[PDB]
Amino acid sequence: VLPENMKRYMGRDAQRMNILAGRIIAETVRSTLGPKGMDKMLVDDLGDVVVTNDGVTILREMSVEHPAAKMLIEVAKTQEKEVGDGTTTAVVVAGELLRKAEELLDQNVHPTIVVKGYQAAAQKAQELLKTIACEVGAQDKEILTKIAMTSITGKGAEKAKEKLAEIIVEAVSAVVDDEGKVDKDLIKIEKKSGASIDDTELIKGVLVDKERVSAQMPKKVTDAKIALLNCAIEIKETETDAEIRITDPAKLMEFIEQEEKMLKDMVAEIKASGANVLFCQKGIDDLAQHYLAKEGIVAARRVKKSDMEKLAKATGANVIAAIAALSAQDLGDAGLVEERKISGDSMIFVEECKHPKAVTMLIRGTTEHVIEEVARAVDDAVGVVGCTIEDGRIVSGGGSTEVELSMKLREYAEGISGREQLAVRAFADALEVIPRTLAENAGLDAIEILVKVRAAHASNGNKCAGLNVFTGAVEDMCENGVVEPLRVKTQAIQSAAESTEMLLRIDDVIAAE
Amino acid sequence: VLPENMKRYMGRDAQRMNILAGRIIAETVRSTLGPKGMDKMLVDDLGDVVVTNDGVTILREMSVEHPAAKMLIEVAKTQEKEVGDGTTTAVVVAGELLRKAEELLDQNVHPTIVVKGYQAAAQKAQELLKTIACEVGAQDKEILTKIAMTSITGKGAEKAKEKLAEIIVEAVSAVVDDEGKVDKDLIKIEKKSGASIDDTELIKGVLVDKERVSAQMPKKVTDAKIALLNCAIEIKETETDAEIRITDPAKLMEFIEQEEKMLKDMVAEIKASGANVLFCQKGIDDLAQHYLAKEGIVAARRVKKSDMEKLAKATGANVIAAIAALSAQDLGDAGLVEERKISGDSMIFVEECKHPKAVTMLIRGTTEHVIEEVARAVDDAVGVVGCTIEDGRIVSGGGSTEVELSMKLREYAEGISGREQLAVRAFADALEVIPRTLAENAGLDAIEILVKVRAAHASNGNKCAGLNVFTGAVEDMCENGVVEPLRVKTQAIQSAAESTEMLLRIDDVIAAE
Amino acid sequence: VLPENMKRYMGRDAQRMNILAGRIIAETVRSTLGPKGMDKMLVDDLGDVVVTNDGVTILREMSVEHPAAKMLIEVAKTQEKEVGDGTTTAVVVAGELLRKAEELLDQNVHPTIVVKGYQAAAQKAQELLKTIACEVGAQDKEILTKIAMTSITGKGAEKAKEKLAEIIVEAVSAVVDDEGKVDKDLIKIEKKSGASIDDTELIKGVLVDKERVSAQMPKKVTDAKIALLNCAIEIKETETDAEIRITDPAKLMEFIEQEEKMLKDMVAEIKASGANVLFCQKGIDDLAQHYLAKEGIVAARRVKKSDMEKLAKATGANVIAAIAALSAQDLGDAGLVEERKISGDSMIFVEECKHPKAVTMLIRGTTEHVIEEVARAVDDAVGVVGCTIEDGRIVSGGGSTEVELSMKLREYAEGISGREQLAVRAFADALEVIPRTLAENAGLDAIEILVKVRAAHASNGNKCAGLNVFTGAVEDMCENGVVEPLRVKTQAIQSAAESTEMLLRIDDVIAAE
Repeated sequence: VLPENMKRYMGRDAQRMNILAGRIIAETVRSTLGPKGMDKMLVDDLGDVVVTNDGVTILREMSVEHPAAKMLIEVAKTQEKEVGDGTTTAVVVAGELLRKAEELLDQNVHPTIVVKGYQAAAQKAQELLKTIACEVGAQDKEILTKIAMTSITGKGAEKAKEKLAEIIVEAVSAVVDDEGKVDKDLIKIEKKSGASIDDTELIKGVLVDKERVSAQMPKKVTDAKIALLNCAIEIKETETDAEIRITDPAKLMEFIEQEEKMLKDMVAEIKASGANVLFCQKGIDDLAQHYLAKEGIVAARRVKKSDMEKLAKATGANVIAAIAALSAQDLGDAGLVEERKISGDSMIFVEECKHPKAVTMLIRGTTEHVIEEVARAVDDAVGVVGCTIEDGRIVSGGGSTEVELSMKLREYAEGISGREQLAVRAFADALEVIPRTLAENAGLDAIEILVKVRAAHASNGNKCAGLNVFTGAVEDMCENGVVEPLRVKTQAIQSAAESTEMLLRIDDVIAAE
Repeated sequence: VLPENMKRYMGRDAQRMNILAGRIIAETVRSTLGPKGMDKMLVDDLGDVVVTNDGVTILREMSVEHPAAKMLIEVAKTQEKEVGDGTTTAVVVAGELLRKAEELLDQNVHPTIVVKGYQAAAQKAQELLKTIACEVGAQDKEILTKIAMTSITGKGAEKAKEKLAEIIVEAVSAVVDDEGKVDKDLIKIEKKSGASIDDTELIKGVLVDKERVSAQMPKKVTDAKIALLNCAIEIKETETDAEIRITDPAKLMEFIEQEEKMLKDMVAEIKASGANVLFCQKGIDDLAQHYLAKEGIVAARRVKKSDMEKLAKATGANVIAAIAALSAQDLGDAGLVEERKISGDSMIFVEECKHPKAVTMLIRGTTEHVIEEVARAVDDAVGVVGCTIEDGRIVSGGGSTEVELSMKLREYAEGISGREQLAVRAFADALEVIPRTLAENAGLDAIEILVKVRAAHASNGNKCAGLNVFTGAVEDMCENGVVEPLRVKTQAIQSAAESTEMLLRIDDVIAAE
Repeated sequence: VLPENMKRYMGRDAQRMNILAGRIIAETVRSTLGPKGMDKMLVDDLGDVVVTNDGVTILREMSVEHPAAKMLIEVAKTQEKEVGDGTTTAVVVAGELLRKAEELLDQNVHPTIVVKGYQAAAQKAQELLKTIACEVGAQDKEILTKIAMTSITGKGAEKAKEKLAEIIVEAVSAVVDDEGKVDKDLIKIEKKSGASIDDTELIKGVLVDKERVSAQMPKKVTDAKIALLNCAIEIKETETDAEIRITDPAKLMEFIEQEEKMLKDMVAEIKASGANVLFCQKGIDDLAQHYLAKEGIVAARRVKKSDMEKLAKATGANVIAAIAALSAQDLGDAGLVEERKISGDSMIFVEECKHPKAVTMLIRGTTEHVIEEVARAVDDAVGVVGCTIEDGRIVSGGGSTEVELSMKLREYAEGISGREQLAVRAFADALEVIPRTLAENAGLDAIEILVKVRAAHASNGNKCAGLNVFTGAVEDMCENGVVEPLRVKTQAIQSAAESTEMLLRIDDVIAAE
């Protein structure tokens, strides 16, 4: 039926390839997992080299061939959107679930039983998460600083995790306003080499990598009245086709000066609005740039649409199409707009906004690749710090959660019985990959910690356990401020369990040669 | 250092290939395991087609590439020599041990710990076997018939397992003499199509697929005096170079008649010995064949050296080089030597030997391939029936043994502790492959029987358990006569554990392209 | 000057390739080093698979391309002859010396200084060995059992190291006679599957894998008179060209019977000597085999020349060319010669020799590959047990020696000074590879043991230190019976230092494409 040459996997072969696909992805990505995790080095078809530890970046950029591997990628993507961090974690636990699932298929457990047990065990795991979830203050400084901190760790950015935690919890607190909803779009992540990581700083307004179009323009404007134009500041040309037909030597002069007169009048209208700081999405003619400078109006052209929107939200400026439409009521306010050299590069700092709904975080560091990792790192910090405000539940790290779920899911399996219990038993045992892989990357004895952590967890609790990879022994994660948003763990279990079970539900793969 | 093109495996890759090699062999051969096991169909490079269920035959004949797969073959070979049957069983348990071992390597269990745990667990398994070994009569009719029977089952020969069991225990009892030592060389396995399997029968003497060299020779000789010659019955030619030089017309006639006279005298000497049944390893000249017939001496030429030896042991005939050396004291005795047509083919039945140390079992059946399987089947029956006389311990089948060993080795693991315990735990769990694979080939629910058999075994015992694949439920193997020689199980554990551990001790494979 | 296509290395490139050659050999072989060392799996061009841990076997069999790698092989070969064991050790320490030497070349240490420092440091290392050498009884039961034991360990044979140690020290004690000189040729290493390793046993005489040429021959002969013939027992043919020319019908009969008469007379002469056990290097005619059997003479033909020599030394039999030359004074004595089935195979046990100068050790085990490793293992045990009798100095294991030499060679370097000191410093540090690689294969913390062992060694001494890989901690090697012959260590340092320095003295390699 299929074209000669087309390749197909079926039954245990479809499952063999599918398990290997997700298992290989997890096998390669799991080496990034944890504070002591390492980095991957991806080289594009053009030669572009990227160094990262983020599971999503790794999966998005790398060249994947296996269809099942392409499905797991979506799990990491939903993690990126919902929480930001834990992207690797979601893949790893999914891969181990698939590792155990293949054994169950080899154990002659009917495909419908495996997916039944996993659906059941994941439904209980969801309840268990909601049962161990620890209520914290949605905007509590302290717990926010701990959430922010734990995300930062295991990255090059952890060198200043104290400063960076403070920066992020302040940014997300500013832009969220009420309690609440957090939108990552409200916090811009800008990076410019120079200084160190500790010098990274939040600007309560908008920082753009633009410059003032004329050397004559003031270098600093206080009590700034920001205007947002989308049209280009040039001699507007009619929509309907039109041409001028000059037939008098006097008119040759009139029209050339009339062009200059229009553009001058356009500038006069910009000034008439009360605007003195101007961001144009499109270009600005050199003639207009001069007259703008002489009216004491500072301006920047070719402004990114994304920047135009961040300016609107921060300053309260209204995005205006036509210059004629400008008015004082459409202008936004900023305390100070100043052009500064950052690593030599000219950038505009629009700061001290009255009530900014959008803020900009400027990342500093010794090298492009340092600020590159940090810019990625804090994106995730914003994610998880946003999670805690919307969903005021957090849970302890160090693999203590999955240990709680392992114990209760083993008890759950006993209640289930039949052949279905084996699927639940394997699901429970699979959750142990977390403390096990953390230890492998940490260089700790997996067997020792698994005995000591499991026993110590079960007796002492969840708010008094977990593995500390930093000292290489069971400790108190909660006391040590090692906590992550509930969303991280529940979204990991959610996306992983459904996509993992989906892969296990696939019995037939039809792919081109 | 190595020639460009030569392939090498190292570390976990050497282990990956080695595990896959033994695992694939076991994965393909395990479908033969048990009474409900199937057959493989091996086609040689010349086109020769062989159908078998014997692990050894399968491994010897098939074209193996992996070095590790070539090592496991030796395990099956030592099983063939020592017990005959259980050849598949030895491979299967080894493959599962390797399956578990790879997981332990993936579990970051140091290669020296895995091989330590297996060496330890196998040492305990040996003690446990010696502890569950059931003392039976070395020559007890009943237990011998049960040993013989259980070996026969799962083969095409099981159709007459009652007749065949009786045949083998009688053959091995005859040739063993005292208590005792059994040598498979004493029981010839002859096969000739025709009749059915129930018609298979033991001849207390030697049956050879030979005929009387002359039509004039008696077709039956009673109170037979058997002579065994190795030299050819022709005009003996001197060792030193010699030629006759005839120079008289009288001498031309003298020498031609002198050749006939010598050969006639040679026959006269054969007769002089008192011999009347003659087996010559080499050829017999047509002239001698006639004079032999006229002296009432029956004879067969070109007799296989192996047949010449079986004749010596059975009849008590002495193997004589030269005809001149023949005497009455060198002759053996047989009650009757008769030439019979078996499936039309002329065969010689040398039967009713006084005290035969060698007997011949003639296998009957509807087709060449039927008697082919039966001839293989009873070879194994001789093996295991010989085991019970030398080593008067037997054990129950149905996987009950390995269940006993699994439980006690799990308890053993607890005493061991550390990381070494995991290796012992995996070794114990690996022993469960037996009842699990028996069930797969039987089409039984693996999960159900594993719960019911393990619990029922632990409570009721070993002489009151095991799985009966014939009704598809836990039963009493011992009461049902489902027992095998201790040697089967201990030799399986012995060769498998050492070769399995040896494979696990290999960290580096260097193979040509 | 050289043919276009021929490849050449020169200067630091000749050194680069040479270091890599020896370094790669050492890098691959070092994983065999120590009690917890692993095995390599070598596959020949024909498919022949060999599994071994012996450095010599590995190097001899594998396909080496690098000329420098071919030189190191000789180091392992001289170790095999002189001591037997420590073959890997000699290569490993040489590779590390080359590893350090390359750094010194990179450190701009003139090639003549590197080889000067190594020659100097090795000369001191030789003195240091002679200074720590511990005087023991050349034939002391106890220390011999410890030498024998330590060689056995780290191999599959260690399972019965107690029995095997006793066997070897008894064999070498028997054949050595006076004090003394040991020749490995006096101890035959025979192997036959069946039983276990503990069942391995020494026969004070000669065990050959031969059988009695006639079934009529006695199966056991007491107070045996052994004859050793090299000529074949057939109708001797003259050296000068000769042929018989028969021209009478009476002569046709005379010569044929004269051939039988000669061969009969030949046998009569064998009997006349008083011989009743006969080993013929060449063949025996069937006619002679019979007459031998009737004279009560047991015989075996086609006897290996090597066996003929071991028989001469054991029984005191004199190797005789011609049968006519046999006499009572040329016969050897054995208490009993008996034909036994070992794993079914017919073998002849010539035992209870009066004063045997040659003995045979029969190795037992569960499989061919088990007795294969054991046969290799005990060859080395004979080597090292022979070393202790000739050279009555031994030294403690666990890397304690090289630790003593490291400390004193560092002090030596300080006295040397200049740039030459760096070569001596690197030589001293290179000797640390031993405890370091032992630990890697044992899975021990290299850094921890190196601090604790070095300090504990320096304070407590050499007869109270070393690393015990079996408990994974510094212990007392000497008290624990972990000692090896001085020869092992001094021959390792000798061959390694000279061949290592030789490689470092080579600056130019000219090899075919």
